[PDB]
Amino acid sequence: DKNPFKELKGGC
Repeated sequence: DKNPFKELKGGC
C-alpha cells in the first residue's frame, strides 16, 4: 500500500 510497499524496499 504505502508502508507495506516500503516493506519490499526494506527487505531488498
